[PDB]
Amino acid sequence: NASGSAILNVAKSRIGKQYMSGGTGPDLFDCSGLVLYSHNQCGVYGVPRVAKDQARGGKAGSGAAGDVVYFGNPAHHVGICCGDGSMVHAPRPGKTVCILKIAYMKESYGYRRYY
Repeated sequence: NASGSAILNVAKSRIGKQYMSGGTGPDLFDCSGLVLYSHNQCGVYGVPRVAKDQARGGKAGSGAAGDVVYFGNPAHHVGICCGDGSMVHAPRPGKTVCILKIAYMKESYGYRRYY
């Protein structure tokens, strides 16, 4: 899906940006801030701010490019799906935005879709 790929492309563009608690871009990000930025930049409105809410909003996803992957219920971490088993995410303070295999989180996960 083209909107999904667009959200992914915006997330990828942020690879290398520093983590900051409270960051939603363009230069500094937390996990949910990267999700929010990536959607807003593509005109995909309606996305909430914090991870636990992003995990509950929208519709069920499949893990396709641009879906939101969330970790936990209630969720404490999120990323943007690449569509291949990996995600773009802002990991934690002291890391930069990067791609990680979703399996490497070693915890429960699901998918939402906002586009």
